Amino acid sequence: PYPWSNAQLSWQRTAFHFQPERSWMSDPDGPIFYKGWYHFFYQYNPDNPVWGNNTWGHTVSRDLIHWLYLPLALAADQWYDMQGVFSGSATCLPDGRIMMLYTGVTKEMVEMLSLAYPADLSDPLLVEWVKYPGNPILSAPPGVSPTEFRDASTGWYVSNGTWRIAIGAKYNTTGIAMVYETKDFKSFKLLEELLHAVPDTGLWECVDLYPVSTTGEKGLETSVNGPKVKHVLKASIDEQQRDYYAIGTYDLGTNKWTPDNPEEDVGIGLRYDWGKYYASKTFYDPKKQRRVVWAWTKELDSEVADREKGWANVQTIPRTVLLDQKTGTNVLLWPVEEVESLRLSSKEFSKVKAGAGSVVPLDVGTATQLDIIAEFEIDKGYNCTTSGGAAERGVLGPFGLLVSATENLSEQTPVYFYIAKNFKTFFCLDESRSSKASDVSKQVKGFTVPVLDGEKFTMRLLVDHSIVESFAQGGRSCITSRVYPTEAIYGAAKLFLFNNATGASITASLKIWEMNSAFIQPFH
Ligand SMILES: *[C@@H]1O[C@H](CO)[C@@H](O[C@@H]2O[C@H](CO)[C@@H](O[C@@H]3O[C@H](CO)[C@@H](O)[C@H](O)[C@@H]3O)[C@H](O)[C@H]2NC(C)=O)[C@H](O[C@@H]2O[C@@H](C)[C@@H](O)[C@@H](O)[C@@H]2O)[C@H]1NC(C)=O
Ligand SMILES: *[C@@H]1O[C@H](CO)[C@@H](O[C@@H]2O[C@H](CO)[C@@H](O[C@@H]3O[C@H](CO)[C@@H](O)[C@H](O)[C@@H]3O)[C@H](O)[C@H]2NC(C)=O)[C@H](O)[C@H]1NC(C)=O
Ligand SMILES: *[C@@H]1O[C@H](CO)[C@@H](O[C@@H]2O[C@H](CO)[C@@H](O)[C@H](O)[C@H]2NC(C)=O)[C@H](O[C@@H]2O[C@@H](C)[C@@H](O)[C@@H](O)[C@@H]2O)[C@H]1NC(C)=O
Ligand SMILES: *[C@@H]1O[C@H](CO)[C@@H](O)[C@H](O[C@@H]2O[C@@H](C)[C@@H](O)[C@@H](O)[C@@H]2O)[C@H]1NC(C)=O
Repeated sequence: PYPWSNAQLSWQRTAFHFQPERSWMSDPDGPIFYKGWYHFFYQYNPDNPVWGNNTWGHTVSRDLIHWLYLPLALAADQWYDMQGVFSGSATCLPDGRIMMLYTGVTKEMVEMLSLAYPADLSDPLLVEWVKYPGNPILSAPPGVSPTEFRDASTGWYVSNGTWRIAIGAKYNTTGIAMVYETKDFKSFKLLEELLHAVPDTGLWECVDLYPVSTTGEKGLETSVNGPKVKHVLKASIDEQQRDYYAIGTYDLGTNKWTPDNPEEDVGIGLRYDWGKYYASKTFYDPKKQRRVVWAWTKELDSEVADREKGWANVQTIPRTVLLDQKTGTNVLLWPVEEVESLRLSSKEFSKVKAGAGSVVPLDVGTATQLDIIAEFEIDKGYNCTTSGGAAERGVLGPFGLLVSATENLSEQTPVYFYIAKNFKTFFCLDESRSSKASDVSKQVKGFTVPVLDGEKFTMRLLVDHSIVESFAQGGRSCITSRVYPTEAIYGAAKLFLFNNATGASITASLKIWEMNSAFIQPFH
């Protein structure tokens, strides 16, 4: 174990990502927009920076960036939720009501669905929450374990007052999504037809089903269906602690979701993010007509270090979700536009040359709170995970940026493109030399990314102390990770352009913004 100093640990706290004042935070819960405020709830341990004693924290903002702490929303305080309050989804009804479904756990570890709602709908801040006196409302059916019956989705409307929700589970090694019908969100009936199932995935947690447009650049309200509408089906794959999605079609008549590509079905195809990114939940934003995705990123250091610093885990910056209309076969994820309100000043680097085996310093001053947009051109089998990262030199890769780096590269975090031979483009993030400390993650993360005719290779990086978020080709591929440098901290952190290819030189242009604090604080 590394002997972390107070100064090394203090630096790890983020400037502009959501995290509570102290302690453990994890899964997103019941995100909504209501009466001028974006609302976010989250799993929270009041006692220690480890998983447990599960309650719901609550925060609000005008803009998805400038968060304000509110009082705890739900506590573990009844027999049916004494071992924790978990994974909630809100359904907002036409009459103005907000119905919050959650999973409560008993002393025996038995999981059951329960209902909560606001004490006062006239309160824009929704400070106080009440539990339905008829709780608990739903226990596991005969085919599903009562200790693994969790995570109701946001509802979608059918007809004649009937709504549907999804609950993920498994049968043996096959992941499944069950559907229940309700008219009041107090009593539920299980449908005979599953929404969908995929063999050899294991348990599906946190199932999400939502419409996306094939024509516009707006998100769609959750109950929208029709001819120019496709549906994303998403599941958190428990055995992998990773989130997978697929694009398909949902039929209200049959209650079946069918994949456009069975080879890329839920759990065996595309991910929202190829890094550390879990329990994602979307909601519809009526203010700017967007669909927004929340997800948490666990610490990648030791539990010993977490207990010493007194906190664990952060949320990514929320992202929009749209269908990629250029390909038709993936989604695009991109940080919400309000993140740009943090941009202080910019510096531009135009047509910088990097020959084979070169490293080029980029003088930006402090390099710990940044938004970076870069484009690369090559002047006139492989797998990120099993590769040697930036050290594995090929004819047409690797090339990209070094973030969280020292002057002499004693520590560095490469984010790069690698073109392999029909050519494939890989986009990867290399943790192998991110820190001199031995008890942190040292993996290479990534995947292929589609690069279309005439397109430059493009990446955007958000750098914020111990979290880095990366985006290729406008969000066709994303990679999120955590870094814990021992030396590349405060003024000692630097930024570089690099090209470790053997048979290509590159030309790059960059624009880099220093980023302000989000000033996350208590509501007054
Ligand atoms: C690129 O290389 C990586 C590393 O080898 C591949 O990921 C690995 O895939 C294995 C399956 O081929 C996984 O094995 C499983 O291990 C767990 C226990 O850890 C078992 O419970 C389970 O039954 C499997 O045996 C392995 O976990 C996984 N390693 C990592 C670090 O993720 C990768 O394969 C691709 O990703 C994985 C996650 C699966 O989705 C595969 O279907 C998929 O091919 C390689 N990529 C490619 C394109 O081949
Ligand atoms: C560009 O590619 C070269 C060639 O692979 C990289 O240099 C190589 O860097 C690796 C990793 O630092 C060296 O491997 C060794 O790893 C062990 C740990 O297992 C360590 O104890 C050694 O001290 C050493 O670091 C390797 O020797 C070195 N190879 C050569 C020929 O110099 C280079 O780092 C890459 N550039 C960038 C910016 O990443
Ligand atoms: C999960 O795996 C179990 C073990 O293979 C399945 O039970 C087996 O089902 C066979 C018929 O498909 C039957 O010959 C075996 O005797 C039986 N084995 C045991 C130990 O029960 C199970 O299949 C479900 O449960 C059985 C009893 C039948 O009702 C099937 O129709 C069910 O599918 C597997 N579960 C699923 C959902 O596939
Ligand atoms: C949840 O709260 C309870 C009661 O307040 C605490 O006892 C738990 O603390 C942990 O468990 C006890 C028995 C002891 O081992 C202590 O060292 C632990 O911190 C607390 N649990 C968690 C996971 O924070």
